[PDB]
Amino acid sequence: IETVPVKLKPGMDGPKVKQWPLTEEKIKALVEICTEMEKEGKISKIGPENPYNTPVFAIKKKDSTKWRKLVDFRELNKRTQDFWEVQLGIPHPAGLKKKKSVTVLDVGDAYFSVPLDEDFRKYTAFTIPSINNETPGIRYQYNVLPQGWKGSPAIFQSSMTKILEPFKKQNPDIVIYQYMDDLYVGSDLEIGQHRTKIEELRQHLLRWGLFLWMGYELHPDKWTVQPIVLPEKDSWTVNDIQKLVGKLNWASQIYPGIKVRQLSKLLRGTKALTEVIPLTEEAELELAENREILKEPVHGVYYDPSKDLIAEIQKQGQGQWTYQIYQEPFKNLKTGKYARMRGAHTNDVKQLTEAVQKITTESIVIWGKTPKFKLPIQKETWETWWTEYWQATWIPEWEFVNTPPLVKLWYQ
Ligand SMILES: Cc1cc2cc(C#N)cn2c(C)c1Nc1ncnc(Nc2ccc(C#N)cc2)n1
Repeated sequence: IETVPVKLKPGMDGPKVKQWPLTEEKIKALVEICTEMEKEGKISKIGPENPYNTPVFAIKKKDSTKWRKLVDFRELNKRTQDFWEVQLGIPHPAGLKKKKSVTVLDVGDAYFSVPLDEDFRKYTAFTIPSINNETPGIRYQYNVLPQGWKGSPAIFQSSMTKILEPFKKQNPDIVIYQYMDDLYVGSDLEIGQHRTKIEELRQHLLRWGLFLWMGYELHPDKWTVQPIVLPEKDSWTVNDIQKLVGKLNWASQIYPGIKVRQLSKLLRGTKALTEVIPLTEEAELELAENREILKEPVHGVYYDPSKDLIAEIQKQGQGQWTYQIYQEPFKNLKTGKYARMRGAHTNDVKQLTEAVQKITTESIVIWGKTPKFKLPIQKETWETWWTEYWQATWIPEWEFVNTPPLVKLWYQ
């Protein structure tokens, strides 16, 4: 019934961010949603004296036909003061990523039951644009905790704790984590038992008085991790050996003891690329030692919470993508691959967008925060099409790589 005082970072004004073009469908959806939100008092109209703006658009969650309002709060989130609660910060559960199965639940509607600090409300302003700007955009601001804002989980946390207390005390083995609008509940239980406990939890949440019927099931135990592998052949061409030496040279930036000398000795002389070259004993041994080295993990790879997670993605063709999450160059915290087909067969951007979402989810389950993506796409293409395929209630940060990486085929 009482609002907690909120302010921005020192020397920082509120966000002013242009509303990007919206399609007719999304505009109608947002009008219909915001009308009812206004009726329910969640939002209120504002006047010209509010300069601030945050972009808004519409999406659809996993397996649903219902439009959902998504506000992109990234600017406000980085401009709003770092919010440390009575918690003094929560250690991110390291058991969450070790659980057999992890279900994602949307708790977002709970935020709307808690009022927002009056003086900060002006900073949450947003616009529903009109087609061809033929009418003034409809301007709103939030009277309650907005979805997507950094302050909402921080503020609501004290409530969420005592809301989840009975369920947590009843099932102590279950690990629960909260990121933005999402509640991640992991456990080792069988899928049926898991789903029953999940239904139990959402029913318990609805009894606590808070679309929560959805769920998203991961399996961190079955997650993809990639060692560096070398080919095994009975016959090597000059080309094969050249590619091998290239890969080993690249892998020597990671693993110290990699030696290409005896293998490069075979490349001496100018021969046809397709000519078969028999391996000398020294070369074979060198290769063996190299494999041995490649089986061990990387030296001195640690996660530092003070730094940024960086995710790189490569398009390998045939609907296949490779990715690496890392902090420092050639120190890989995680690597993986996606062959996924969901409605994505002919569309590169749909694939890349789903990939970005999955990687972000993984990164949230593991380190409790989102990576900065380097996307193998032109800025204009991505900026144009990514919102069409976005199903997630959060958004990460991204940049663009316009020069083809040589390391592409070395990860495939
Ligand atoms: C009604 C309207 C009038 C108007 C006058 C001026 C000026 N100067 C700019 N205007 C805009 C943007 C309008 N808004 C609006 N909304 C939807 N359809 C239209 N069509 C339309 C408008 C004018 C003319 C003529 N002559 C012909 C067709 N206009």
